[PDB]
Amino acid sequence: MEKGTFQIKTGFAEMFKGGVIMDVTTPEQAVIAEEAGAVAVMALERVPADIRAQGGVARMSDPKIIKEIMAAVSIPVMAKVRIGHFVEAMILEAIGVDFIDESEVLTPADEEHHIDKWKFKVPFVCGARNLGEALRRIAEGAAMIRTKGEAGTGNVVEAVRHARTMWKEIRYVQSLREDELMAYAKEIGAPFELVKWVHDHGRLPVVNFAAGGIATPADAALMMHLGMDGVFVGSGIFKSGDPRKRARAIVRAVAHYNDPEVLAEVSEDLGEPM
Amino acid sequence: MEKGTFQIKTGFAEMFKGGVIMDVTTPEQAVIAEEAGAVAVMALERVPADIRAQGGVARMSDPKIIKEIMAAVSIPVMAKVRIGHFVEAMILEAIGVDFIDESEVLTPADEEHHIDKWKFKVPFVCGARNLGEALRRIAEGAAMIRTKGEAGTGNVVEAVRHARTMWKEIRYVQSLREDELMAYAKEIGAPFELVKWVHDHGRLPVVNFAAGGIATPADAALMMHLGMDGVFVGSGIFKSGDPRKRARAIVRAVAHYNDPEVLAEVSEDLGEPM
Amino acid sequence: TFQIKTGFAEMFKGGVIMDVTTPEQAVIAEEAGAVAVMALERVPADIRAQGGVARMSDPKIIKEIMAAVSIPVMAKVRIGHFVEAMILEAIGVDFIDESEVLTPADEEHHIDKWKFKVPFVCGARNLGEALRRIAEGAAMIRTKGEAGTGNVVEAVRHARTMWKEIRYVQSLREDELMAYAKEIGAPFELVKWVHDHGRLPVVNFAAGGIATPADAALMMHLGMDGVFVGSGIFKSGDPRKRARAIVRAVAHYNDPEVLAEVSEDLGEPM
Amino acid sequence: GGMEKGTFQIKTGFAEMFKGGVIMDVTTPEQAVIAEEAGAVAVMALERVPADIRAQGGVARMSDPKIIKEIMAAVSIPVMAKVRIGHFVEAMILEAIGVDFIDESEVLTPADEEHHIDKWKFKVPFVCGARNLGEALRRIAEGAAMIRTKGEAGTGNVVEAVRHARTMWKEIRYVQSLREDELMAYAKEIGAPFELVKWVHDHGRLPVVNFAAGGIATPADAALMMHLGMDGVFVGSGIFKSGDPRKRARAIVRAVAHYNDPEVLAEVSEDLGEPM
Amino acid sequence: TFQIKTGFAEMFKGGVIMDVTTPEQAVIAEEAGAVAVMALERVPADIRAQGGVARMSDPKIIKEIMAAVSIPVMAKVRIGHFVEAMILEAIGVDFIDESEVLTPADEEHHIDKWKFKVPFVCGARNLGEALRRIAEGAAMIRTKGEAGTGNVVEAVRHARTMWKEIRYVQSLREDELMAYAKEIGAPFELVKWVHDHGRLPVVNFAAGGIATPADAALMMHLGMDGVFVGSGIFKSGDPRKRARAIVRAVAHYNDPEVLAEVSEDLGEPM
Repeated sequence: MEKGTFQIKTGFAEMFKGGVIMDVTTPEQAVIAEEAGAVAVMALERVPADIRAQGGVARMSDPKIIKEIMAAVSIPVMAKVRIGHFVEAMILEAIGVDFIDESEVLTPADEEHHIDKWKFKVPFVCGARNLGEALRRIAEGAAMIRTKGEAGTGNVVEAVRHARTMWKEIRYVQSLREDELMAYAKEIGAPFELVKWVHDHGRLPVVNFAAGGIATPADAALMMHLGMDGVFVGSGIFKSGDPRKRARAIVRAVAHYNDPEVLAEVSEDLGEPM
Repeated sequence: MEKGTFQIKTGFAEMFKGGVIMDVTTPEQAVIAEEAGAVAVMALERVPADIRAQGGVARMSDPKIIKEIMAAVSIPVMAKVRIGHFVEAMILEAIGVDFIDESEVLTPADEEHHIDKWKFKVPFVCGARNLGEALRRIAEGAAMIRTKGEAGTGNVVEAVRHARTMWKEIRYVQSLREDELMAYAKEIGAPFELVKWVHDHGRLPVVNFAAGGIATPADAALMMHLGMDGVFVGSGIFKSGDPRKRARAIVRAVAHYNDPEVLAEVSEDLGEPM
Repeated sequence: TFQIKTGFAEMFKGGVIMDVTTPEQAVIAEEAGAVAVMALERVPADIRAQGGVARMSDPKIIKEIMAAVSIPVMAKVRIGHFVEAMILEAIGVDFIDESEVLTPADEEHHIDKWKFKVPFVCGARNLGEALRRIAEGAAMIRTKGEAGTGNVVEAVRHARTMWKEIRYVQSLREDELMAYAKEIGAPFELVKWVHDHGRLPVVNFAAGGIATPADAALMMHLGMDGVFVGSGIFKSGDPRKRARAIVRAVAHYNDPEVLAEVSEDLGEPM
Repeated sequence: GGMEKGTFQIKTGFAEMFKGGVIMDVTTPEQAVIAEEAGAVAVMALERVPADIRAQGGVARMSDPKIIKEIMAAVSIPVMAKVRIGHFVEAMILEAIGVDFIDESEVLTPADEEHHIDKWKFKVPFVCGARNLGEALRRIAEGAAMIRTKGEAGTGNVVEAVRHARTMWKEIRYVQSLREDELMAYAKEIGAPFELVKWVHDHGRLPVVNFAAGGIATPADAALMMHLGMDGVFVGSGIFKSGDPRKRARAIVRAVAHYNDPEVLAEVSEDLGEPM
Repeated sequence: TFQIKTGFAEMFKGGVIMDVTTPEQAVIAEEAGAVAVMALERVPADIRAQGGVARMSDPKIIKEIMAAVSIPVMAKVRIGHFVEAMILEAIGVDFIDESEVLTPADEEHHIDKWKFKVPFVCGARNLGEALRRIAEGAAMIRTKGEAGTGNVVEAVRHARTMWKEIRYVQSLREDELMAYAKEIGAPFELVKWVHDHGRLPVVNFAAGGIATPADAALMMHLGMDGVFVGSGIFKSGDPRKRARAIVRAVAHYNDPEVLAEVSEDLGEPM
């Protein structure tokens, strides 16, 4: 019998567990995010949600602005690339970003293929709405997963659906008989060997963050209760009264998601949401 | 032959029977409501109907606003949370609200699951359009039910439909043979054990209020004639000219719903509605 | 508060219940090792196939079978025919099968089984159906499988489906149970029970299409507590041999050697 | 950040001994002997012809161990037997009595319409049917040690076997031609296990022996399947009902062994009698 | 650069090719004036009508026919069955008919005829189909017509259609040829060839449903180069007479008097 092999890019995002990653468009916002306790920042030249709302094309940000943000903080810096645009990824890797987000929020560059992430040293985070999608991204080399949620609305409903769905399926796979795994793998279009891995471990092999629609500290804590490892939040934070306060509030809510007293405290006099 | 047991959050809203609960956005309005005779107030930082109209997301109100209202009156204070947002509920419970309304008027946070209300000490009120919905909410731990009615229109037609429907079904269940209960329970998607309870008692195990579209004293009294235990009325009272007058009028109409002389008196020179 | 009619079918675990139409077949079944027999005046599948109405069997025939063996005797009633059930209870049957194989007497309601002292077994194709029957008072469940074909495919589907759902329910978060219960039309309180125990509160047997020793053992591997087999055993050629073979296959379902042994020179099935 | 080492297996090395050969369905020891003397590389033991049972509207199951053992004692070449799809207990029995290969056959009445047998739980190797690459790889991922086209049963029409053989190969060669970054999309498209798709991309062939089956009625048909890239063929018991069982069986064996020799093919096709 | 397998069927122009199932029929066909015979062990139409699979005939029967006559002998193979073709070529047939009347062996691909020395005849219902077959290597084309009915209506449709399209292609502007080629799914280079010559590059025969002398002559008037006729000639009553009648009708297709003469007292057709 022949022995086949495959890999899983593990250990790259564990450092972010229990934390918040914040979108930032300027070095000033990056500084505020770091001071507020963000575990990493997502550098953006312009808010993708704003671009698509205007019917424009959202692409990789200019290296100039990404570098400026990298020079402003000490925490990890992530940046986005269009789905399938492996050259944009080559560029981000070259300038030294710590993580690349192959994001559906930017305008897809390839509507059939995602990036061959195994061809890169730099780790990637990819979006998913269910287990099948998550496992396909991981099979391609993804080192982190995040819910797709809903972009540009501030409505947490889809993030909740994706979080609950991914976990319902993970726990279901773990509960299935070994002889029932292939049929299920085919049903959800998930790579078989990874389905077997999930059956044996009862979790995803990589960190899984909530993203899209997280607008309040309550929303962030809700995602932690739903089994997510942390959350990504948008630049809306720096678009309301005291951005420093809401940013810190979300960081604290994620760190103490099971403490009602803390959650109530950080939610008080928080100002207008996005 | 094993024997199981289930619970029912009873005895929490009986103190509101025969009364009116008013939506309030400021301490000043809360004071007016209390002076008018309201049995409780519903604290809101902003009218959810207004937010939906603007296509925005309606969420739990800022604790600061809720606390200010709590400090202004002696009657019970309720507040709303989005459907399925159990963390918003954790927060409201922590700040000391007397009742939580898991409201469909706010933007649903979970389109598949409602809050596991048994995990809270604070009682919940939930909306329903029929018996099946009412019993599912009660099975989840609801301590009070209200019609969903129609919000932001001032049209009582849906509240009438919901009130009549719930009661037609309650009385029908009571009229059914014991051997016909399972088929009906399945038909309306209602928890079997609660259907049996309703069959034996001929009513819901918790207080059932009218809500959504009650704009005039006549509307309020109409709901009492249709078998409801009381009514919830919106902040529209504090904008329809001389809020104090219409507020007292509705309270008196509910208290004397079977007295045409009183109903005529309080309806006269009441001013523009909504 | 609610109840669950438990403790009535546990005695049948690991066993085979055989359909019998005569006292002679009943004796053969008992001698073969059957844990109980299902008395039938005529094979429902035959009647149904002939387009006729299949009902409760004549008490005379059931009594003759009861007097021929010492093991429990079951009999069938049409779905919703609670008077047929009153009659079977009165004559002393040990278990009643509210069977979909007989012609349904009520297309809307099943029997209010709580009104009887005698235990009932009901069929199910999934968890929702099983829990509804249990909520009505059923003390035992069986797969509906497929009747009158000898094809085990549906019994396999039902067995696997009920178990996939049971294990899924156990895996669900407590706050996700109501939505699921509503989805499969299952009594909420029983769903919570299954969530806490990871199994059905009553014995669950395979039935419908079990034609060979291999089929019977297969059902045990799929998590069933035993099997019901049709009167086809007394026609295939050697009744005593195939009957004993199925009994032994269930008792040794995890032993390939024994399974191979009892399957050899077994003549031809139904 | 590191790389967790994942592993998986492929049941290779079990069917190579059959390459370039013919496997024949036999219902009696006498036919088994004829098949072996004709040059068959293995025989498929059957108590009754599945196609006939199905046509008669009956249920086709695993054969009685008695008849399988009788066939095993009559020949020296490997003996295979069939089980219904998903019937792992029938498989446990065949393994126990010593069959050399198990055919999880769609020709028998499926026992599980949702799941195939967890073949990794067996020592004895399995051959499974497939109509395309996706199906073939799913069966291999489940542990299959050999694949065969499904073809068409009970008709003697080779058209479907041709379609399956050509389709599996078109897909295999296409996978090999694809860019590495285009493999996941294709794997998803055909419902094929991704790691095996990558394996096929690197090797340009199926990881296990692939035989033609279903509808192979004449020496010309058998040779055709070899030209289409198959490793051998499975033929039905129709050979024992034509006229000269020995001649017919020998003709197929020689046609497969010399599929690229027009003269041999013409020779063995002459005065061969009516098929089936 | 490309090729066209021309020059192989010209010898058959103005003639009749007859289906024969025995050496005796072959002799009758040759004596009647047939330019070639199509050897068949069994009538495909009969087999197909009986729901059976029609394949290449046994080499034994084909050889017996080859040894009985001096004129060319053709034989059929199933569509896409290139091994059957390898066999027919090996035994020395003069022409192979990749026939739709036999049961197709490949529903997607026809035989790569360029890989054979022996010429092939293929059927077609229109110009696109004819050109695709020719592009694959066909050295002769025939209408598909309708088999096993004796109804000439489809042969007429196919003959008229192929010619309407050929003359249309010749009438088209050079800049309109690509769009048309795409429209009828025809190889572009061959379309340009037809545009320049106003005919097919290979012999085109009528076939399928030619039952009477009048039918045969009709096909010649419609621009066909000759006709293929079924073995029905040897059953209608007097084989030698009807066979000779069809041969003479084709040779004198424009002579009403001869056509009337050979049609008289011809017994009854298929």
